[PDB]
Order: sequence, then structure tokens, then C-alpha cells
Amino acid sequence: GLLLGDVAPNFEANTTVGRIRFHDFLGDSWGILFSHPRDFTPVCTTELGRAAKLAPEFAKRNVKLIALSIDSVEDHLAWSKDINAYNCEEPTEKLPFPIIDDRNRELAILLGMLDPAEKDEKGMPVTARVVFVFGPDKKLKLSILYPATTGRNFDEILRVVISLQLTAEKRVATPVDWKDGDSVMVLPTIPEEEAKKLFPKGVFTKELPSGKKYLRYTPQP
Amino acid sequence: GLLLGDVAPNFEANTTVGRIRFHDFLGDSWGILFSHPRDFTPVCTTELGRAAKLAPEFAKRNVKLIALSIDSVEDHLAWSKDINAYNCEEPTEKLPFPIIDDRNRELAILLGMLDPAEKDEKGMPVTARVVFVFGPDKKLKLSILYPATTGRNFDEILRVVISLQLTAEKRVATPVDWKDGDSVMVLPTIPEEEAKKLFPKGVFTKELPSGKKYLRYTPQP
Repeated sequence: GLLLGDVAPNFEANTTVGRIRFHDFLGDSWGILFSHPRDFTPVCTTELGRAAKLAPEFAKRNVKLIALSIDSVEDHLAWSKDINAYNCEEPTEKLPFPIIDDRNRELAILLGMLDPAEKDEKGMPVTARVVFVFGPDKKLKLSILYPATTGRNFDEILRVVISLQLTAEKRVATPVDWKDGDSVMVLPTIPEEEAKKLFPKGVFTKELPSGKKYLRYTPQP
Repeated sequence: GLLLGDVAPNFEANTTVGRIRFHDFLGDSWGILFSHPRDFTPVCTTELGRAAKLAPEFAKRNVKLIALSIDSVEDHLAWSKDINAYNCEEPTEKLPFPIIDDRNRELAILLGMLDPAEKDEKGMPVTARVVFVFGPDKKLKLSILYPATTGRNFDEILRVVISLQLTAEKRVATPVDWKDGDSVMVLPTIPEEEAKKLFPKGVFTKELPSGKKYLRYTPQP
């Protein structure tokens, strides 16, 4: 597995563009490493095709995507023609992000990207649907662990990406169901002095039974 | 850390409903064990308040929620009075769901819930925004890990529960960004003659440059 303070290992692995070092791939950009169970599968095809459409948005926001499965690069390159066909693009071998060959399930044990009750006909447990979000400083900023049966929300991946990019920029936080542009919460350890000088668009605090002044809203900084 | 197919640690803890045991709480019901940084916090107020409004839409689906902070049951109930006030109801120290006490931090280094950045006034790490979807078999079905800066989408936590429950009933899988009601995907293992009897509503296939027949859609069974 991997915890929120851990560092993405500079692992070496083979992809659809060749072998790479992890950190060297990222360098000074945010990284999204997501894994999918098998290639030539129906939900995975939707998932990786949804990604390929979102790669422009993830790009201009300084994020690099990269895929991973147990299937070979021989397949990855061929499946991309189907993935491209799904998106009604010209069925090339080229995707806007890479896919890692994890033939031997090395970094899938390293990172805990395994599945229960899912394996190949060869009798080997496959990947699951994980998404690791790393920051420019190579640390784990977020992670989700989804089942093989349950597909992922990529509109949710983009949402928390803007947050992580916003909450690190400003001394704010994003509440539940927060949509891009909605009001953010004021970090509760900030006094009304430094606060009003940070958010000139105003800080708005509700009053609650215990008379604490922590519930403070403010428009997007 | 924690992985999929791991039986939920049958712990005992003191809560806002008493000291109870984990499997004894759940019993035979799907369970969502979510955490939160700290009580009296602007984001976690939006969170737990949302979780209390959504509580019936979980129990309708046989899902009992339970929360967890590093705070005292005294601080919970005084905050639970501020929680219900957040959503404009009777400011009682009562919620739809138990909140777990974990000051001694036993369940936080065990479950991999510790947030790297955020800590309490004494220098000790506080919980992160973790969610543990456990099946009725006590085993882990889905997990998400979020920082204290970025707040969870509970509409999505509801999204995955519905799918986890359909996907354990019918032999399908939900694609990317799937909403309740929408068409699902047919499992790759299921051959052509079985896919007709299993799904009498039409099974529609996407023709792909590979030439295989995996990308098959079907109405929600």
C-alpha cells in the first residue's frame, strides 16, 4: 500500500513510449498514476478513453497522466487503436499518456494495486483501479482504490486536482461536493486579522451553538 | 495501510452511542467507515452534515455509516450540536451515525489514516479524509484517501455503493462516470449465447479495429 506522506519510488519500467524513470518523467509537474485491471476490456476502454479526452485539461494544469496494467506493450499499443476508436479518433497506437507493462506485477505489489477475485486465466491476480496523485515534490497527495467491477469518476479526479492545486496556492480549503469556482472555506487556525488581509473579497462566518467562529466562507480567492 | 479483500479489523471503540465492536456494529450490512481531521473544523462540518442528510439514502440501501476523528466523545457531541445547526435542524448532540473516538490513535496508524501535514495543537497528526467501504463479508470493497485541504464528494460515495451492490447481483460492470439508471457493461468472460439469456434487454456490441467483441453495452439489468 501507500500512505499520504509517502514518496513515489523512482522506479524503472517499460511503457508505450519506452522505458522511463518515474521522477524523471514527472520532474516538476503533478503526476497521475492510475491502474486498470486488464486490456481489451469494456469498462477499462471507457476509462482510458475518458482520460485521453481529459489529457488536455490535465496538461494545461501541469499534470501528467500515465496508465498501468499487467498486459504487455504489445497489447497496449494494439488496444489503443480500440481506445482511439471508442473516442472516434484516428485509430493510432499513440495515446496522450503512457501505459506501463507490469508483466510480473512488481510495482503492483509495491504499491498495493492488486485485486480480490480478479485474475487472468493463467491464475494470477490482476490490477485494480487505483489512482495516485503525486505532487511536484513526489509525495502522495491523494489516492483512490476502486474495484474491477466499479468504474471511476474522472470528473472527480479533475475536481480534486484543482483543489490540491488551489489549496496549496492559497490558505483555504474546499468543502463537500465543491465545484470549481464555488466558495471555499477559511483555514480555521487563521485569526480574523490575517484573514481579512488575505481574502479582500470578504470572509463570512456563520454562528453556531458553541459560539465558535470556525465556519468561515469566502469566495474563490 | 489496507488493501482489497481485507477483513475489516474487528475493533472495539467508544463512540457517541457507546463502546461497541466493529462487526457487531455492522452485523450483516455494508459499512462505510470514514474519518475526518478534527472536530470544530469548517470543512468537516460541511462533510458530516452532508453525511447526516444522506444517511437515509444509505440505510435504504442497507449501509450504516460510522465516523472517526482523533477527538473526544465530548467534543463530538458538542460539535454534533453545531452539525445539526449547520443544516438548520434541532441542535441536538445526536446524529444519524456513530462517531468513533480515537485519541489514543490506535485505529489511525493501523488503518493508514494519518495525515502528513495536519496535526493538532500538541504536534500529533490528525486523521485524514479516508473512506472504507466494507462489504457484508467484512472485506474491503472500496477505499478513497483525501487530504484535509480537499473535501470529499459524498454524492460519489453514494454512486459507488449503488454500483457495488448491482455489480454483486448482476454480472455487469459500470463504466466511466456511470450514473444510476444508465446502461452497464457486459463482462468479458461471458460468451455470446449466455449474454442473451442473462440480459434479455438488448446486448449491443461496439465494433473495434482489434475485431474482438468485448465492448458490449446493455440496459441496467
